[PDB]
Amino acid sequence: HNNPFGNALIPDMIADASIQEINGVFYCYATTDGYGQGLKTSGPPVVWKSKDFVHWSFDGTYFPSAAKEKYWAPSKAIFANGKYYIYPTINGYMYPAVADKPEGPFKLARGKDEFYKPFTPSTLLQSKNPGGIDAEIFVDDDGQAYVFWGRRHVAKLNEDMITVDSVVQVISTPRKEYSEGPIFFKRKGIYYYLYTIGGDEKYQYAYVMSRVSPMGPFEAPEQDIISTTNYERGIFGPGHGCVFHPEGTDNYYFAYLEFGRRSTNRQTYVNQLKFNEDGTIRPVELTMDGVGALKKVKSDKKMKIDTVYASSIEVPLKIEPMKDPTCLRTEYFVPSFAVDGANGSRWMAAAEDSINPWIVADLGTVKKVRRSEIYFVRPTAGHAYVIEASMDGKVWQEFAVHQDRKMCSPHTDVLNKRFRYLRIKILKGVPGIWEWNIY
Amino acid sequence: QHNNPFGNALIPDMIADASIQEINGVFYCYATTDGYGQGLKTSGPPVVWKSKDFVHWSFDGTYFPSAAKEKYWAPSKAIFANGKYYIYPTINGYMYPAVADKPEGPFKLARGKDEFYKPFTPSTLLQSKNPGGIDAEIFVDDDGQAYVFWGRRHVAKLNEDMITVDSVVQVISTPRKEYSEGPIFFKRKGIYYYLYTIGGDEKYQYAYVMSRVSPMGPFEAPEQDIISTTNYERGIFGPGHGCVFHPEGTDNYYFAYLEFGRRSTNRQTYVNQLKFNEDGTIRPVELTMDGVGALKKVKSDKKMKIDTVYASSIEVPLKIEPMKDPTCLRTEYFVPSFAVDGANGSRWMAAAEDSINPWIVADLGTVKKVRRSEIYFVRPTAGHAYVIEASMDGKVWQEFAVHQDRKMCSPHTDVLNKRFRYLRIKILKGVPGIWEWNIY
Amino acid sequence: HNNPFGNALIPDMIADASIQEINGVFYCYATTDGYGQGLKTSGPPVVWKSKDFVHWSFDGTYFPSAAKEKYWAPSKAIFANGKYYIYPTINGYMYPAVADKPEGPFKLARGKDEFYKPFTPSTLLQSKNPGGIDAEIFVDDDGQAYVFWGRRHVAKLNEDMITVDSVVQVISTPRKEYSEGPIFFKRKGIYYYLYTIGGDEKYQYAYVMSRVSPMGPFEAPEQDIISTTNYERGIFGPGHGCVFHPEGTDNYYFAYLEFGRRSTNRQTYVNQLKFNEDGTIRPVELTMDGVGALKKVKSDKKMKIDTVYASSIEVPLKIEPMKDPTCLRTEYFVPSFAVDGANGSRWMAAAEDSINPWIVADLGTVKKVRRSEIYFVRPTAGHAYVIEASMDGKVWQEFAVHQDRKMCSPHTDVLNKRFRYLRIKILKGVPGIWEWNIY
Ligand SMILES: [Ca+2]
Ligand SMILES: [Ca+2]
Ligand SMILES: [Ca+2]
Ligand SMILES: [Ca+2]
Ligand SMILES: [Ca+2]
Ligand SMILES: [Ca+2]
Repeated sequence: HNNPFGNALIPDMIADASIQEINGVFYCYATTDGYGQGLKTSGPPVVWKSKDFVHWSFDGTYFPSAAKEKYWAPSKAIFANGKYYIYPTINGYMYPAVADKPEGPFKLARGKDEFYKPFTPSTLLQSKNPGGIDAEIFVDDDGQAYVFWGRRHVAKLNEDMITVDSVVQVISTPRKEYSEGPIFFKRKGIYYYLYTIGGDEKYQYAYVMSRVSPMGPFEAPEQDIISTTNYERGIFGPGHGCVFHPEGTDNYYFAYLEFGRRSTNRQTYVNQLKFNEDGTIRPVELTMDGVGALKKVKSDKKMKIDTVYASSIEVPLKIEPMKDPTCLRTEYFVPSFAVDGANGSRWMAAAEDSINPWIVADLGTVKKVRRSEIYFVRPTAGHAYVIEASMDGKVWQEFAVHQDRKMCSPHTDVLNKRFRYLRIKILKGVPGIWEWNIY
Repeated sequence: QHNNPFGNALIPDMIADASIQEINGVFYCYATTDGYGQGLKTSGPPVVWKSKDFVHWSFDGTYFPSAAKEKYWAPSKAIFANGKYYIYPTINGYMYPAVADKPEGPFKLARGKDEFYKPFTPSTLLQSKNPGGIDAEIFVDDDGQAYVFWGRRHVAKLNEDMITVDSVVQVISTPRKEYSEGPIFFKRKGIYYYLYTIGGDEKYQYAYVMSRVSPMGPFEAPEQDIISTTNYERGIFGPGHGCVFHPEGTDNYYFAYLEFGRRSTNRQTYVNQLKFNEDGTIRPVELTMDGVGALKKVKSDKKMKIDTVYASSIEVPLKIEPMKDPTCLRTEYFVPSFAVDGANGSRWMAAAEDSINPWIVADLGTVKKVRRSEIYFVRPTAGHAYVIEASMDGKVWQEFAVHQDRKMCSPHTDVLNKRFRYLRIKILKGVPGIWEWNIY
Repeated sequence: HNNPFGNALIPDMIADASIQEINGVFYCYATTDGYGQGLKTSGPPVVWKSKDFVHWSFDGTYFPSAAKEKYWAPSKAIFANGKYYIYPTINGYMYPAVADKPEGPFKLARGKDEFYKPFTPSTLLQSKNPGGIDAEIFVDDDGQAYVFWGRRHVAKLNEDMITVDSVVQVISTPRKEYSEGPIFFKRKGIYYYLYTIGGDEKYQYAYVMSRVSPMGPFEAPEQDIISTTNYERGIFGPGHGCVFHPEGTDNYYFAYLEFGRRSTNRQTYVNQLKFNEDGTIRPVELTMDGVGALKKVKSDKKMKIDTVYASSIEVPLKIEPMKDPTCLRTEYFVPSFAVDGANGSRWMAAAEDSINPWIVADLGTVKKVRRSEIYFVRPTAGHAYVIEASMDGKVWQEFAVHQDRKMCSPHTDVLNKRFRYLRIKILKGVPGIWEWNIY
């Protein structure tokens, strides 16, 4: 029954999210988590898209040359010079990348389109020491671009979108710890600089404000902490994310990663960000409920599932804390979590059930089904599966067999037939499902 | 005291057909501007009044440059879609779609060249051979489907571009059959509400029907279907074309309506609460001219107590002629104390013969520190030129400010920050009268 | 399921289309292709009509004097002096023609209504050398008419709609090579001049804009190419066509020919044309799907056809490229292409089967069919056929005989008889069918 991870924005483990609206579609560029080796690897660069902010999907990678590298904290995609630029941190270093559209294909914008370790001459910074992470771009009303990065750095960025200015400043803040994940935006003539403090469960965002310029001078309000652990709601370490508003509106949203399952097993959540009359930010009221649909659109209504059952259920995961001894959560893996409408809950088969684990949705009666959409666990590594239908629960007809490990989510099967039961057998990939919708 | 039969109107001007809404934490009022003296042959220009608290309102200029000297009626609410704001006013008798980046404009025609000529431009909202119709009202349903409602019970879907009306036009069925205009449409707790006017002048009423199916029906009429009507006892005549709104994030609904006023196009707009019974039926509105006070807590300055006022002249009382109700028999007075009473329904007016530096003087009890003055003139959209002066004794006048050019705004604000006992305004151009004069 | 020519607008090979709405009915005036001798001949002058933009028809010719001439690239029909004027290129030269209605009959608007080679004194241009092709007419808000033609030429046109101004200008564009197929329109005070460059698969439309007058001065934006080959979608050489918008709407559409089966074997397609806030045109997103119905009209539902078969099937056509070696397609001619709802696909009988070629529709069982509408291949050359009906497909009964060619499309036969099998035997005309609908 109990789900401590609520309704995450995306049915995957993602962190460091950059969310924006481009041509009336929402885009979410993020670090893909869940790859099982802490900070030593990541998932590949993928972009999730949504017309409504509720139904999200991705197909393949947007950055072919970077597809096998460790990939962190992409910026927003920035439209300039007829192109889109993005600034991820690849094998620990920042690079400029460019494409004709936000879906890619992106290529390195400086030097050759290849990677080797520790870094190449293609790095964003061209100083002798080119270190730094977590680029954030701002283009001001006068057309001047700026790049912000980790440890409170900022510099002007040239109109070519790849040459950082030689004058680098460090922004003064009243909170002093190691900082990463800068967020910057301008609203009604006030510039806002948001910066992380702490890590793991102690992750917080604080901010400062300027009416002068994106490089300061800045001022700190009394109430300078925007996100922090909320014990009563069970929301821990609300860190590296972004601020966005849909195009043309004054409706601001704060997206944040959460501690999750520890280490790189984070999910991302969104809440409203509100301002006082004096222009100060109201500390965010954090929840795991999301903000619902941000555009009114038509969608097919999903079928009620009467019951679900599975070949096996993984044993509950008791998540060990890192820095907060009171952060004590347990994740269950029951079949009903595949169909509960919450992106923070998942069914997982038992690790020993490694030969065609399966799950059945019973619709209760025979019904006309249009299609199935399956959001598998670790979707960026791909899944091969079989989908079968039955009239009685015993006799099964194969509707479709997918032997390839297609890197996408959701996996959609068009059915248009009457049946009562639907079964998924997983052939390859991680045997779990975040969400399974039948229409 | 002298009697003020027009109480406390929402706005310090003559406005009708109001569309009031909260957008990004601020209230906006788009309306027909009345008080131009030629009945329905002309109107004032397109202006939008704004307020942070629903009590203090202001405007500056027009929001629709191309239409600023056209006859401008009955704008819709400003509708957010496709990253933009759309508005659908009735310009020289005909509906047009207009678009802007913010609710302040500048708005432009959404189709065709941004310009007007009579009787209509190819830019009209309707595109049938006869594109006649007035009083547009827009609804966007939870699924994104947009609809346009207009006079005589018309409704059609609107495309995602928000400017193309669908070829399928329906006529809403209602139990009251007479000429109707000023549609209001909204959805609350799964119920669709279609409110429509009946009558005109003092006989203006709102009636309504409801649906639980769709914005195009089918509709059901309740027994108690008249929601606004003349209240003889309170002296409130012909509560017609207005709107319904609720502040964002609340279930507090309000009904705004025009009132017969001084006859013809000399109407003002009033606001009262709108309430529902548990079954979703609308409770007939309890009309007052008292208003609903502040709908948001904002910081503002307290006003100075004025001790006496007097002027160069006072216009003779107006004995208002009824139109359709021979019992609607009112008189408006024009005394100087009406400039500072805190009611938007009352005004000082100089006599017709006093057209050369008419003036009014406020007398604070003693010498005090005076931060600023805010003047709401009569017919504010035609612009005013004035001189403000201050004095210690009522005899010798230091000039604080001089505005030889008409500025089309309201209020006119002048920072002094001096000590003074008396203030005086001399009016150089514009209608020589004042709804409200606030001194802080 | 393999039709590389998609859903063409018209069930015929047409190019250089001029499309418009007059009094609530859509008109398509075009070059008729598919006559088998390259640019040496064309089909005759025909106007296709449609009330919904989906079901199209013509009957005979609209321009009797020109009916046997080489006929290219008619302009739109322009309403002026209480009449309709059109400006086609006939045996290689432009001529003004005039009619009382858009259906014709049209006749030459100057001099004698007759033709001889190389040109007559009735030509649009009245200089000693009246050469020039591809007329496009614009009438501005002030009532001034202009004629645009090939190689970037433009002049004022007098209110008589036949006398071209002596002052002829050549429009300055950044791309300098051979151009034809001009398209001109005004939208919100901005003038748009679109012109072709290249040819065959290398056909592209480029453009310039003016805020001053139909004759300039003109400015080119950076993104000045608005149609070009889309290899991934298989759309090659999107050239000579038109822009139109239905009466009273801000919905602009771009119609274009494409390379098709090489040489004069082209079809026409339509997509939405969209604009940016700054007035620039967004490069057209080319597809072969069409834009569906642009008007609501009542029409009868087509009956499902259970199976189709024929006397023969032409061997697949392996289309050789012209200028682009990557343009590599194959056309099939299977019987199901006759009934698939796609104007880009057709059944064709084998060449050898020239005596009694036939095609059967098998409706699943016996049913009362109201009527048959047949869109033959090369309809402008005319068809003669018989239509039979059967219960079992062994013994047949004739339900209509048409011994004479008629030059129209579709060929309708009203039937109202119950049967399972409908058979068409083609007596004269090209033995092939783009579409065959039963109601
Ligand atoms: Ca970031
Ligand atoms: Ca779930
Ligand atoms: Ca209205
Ligand atoms: Ca007053
Ligand atoms: Ca042409
Ligand atoms: Ca076909």
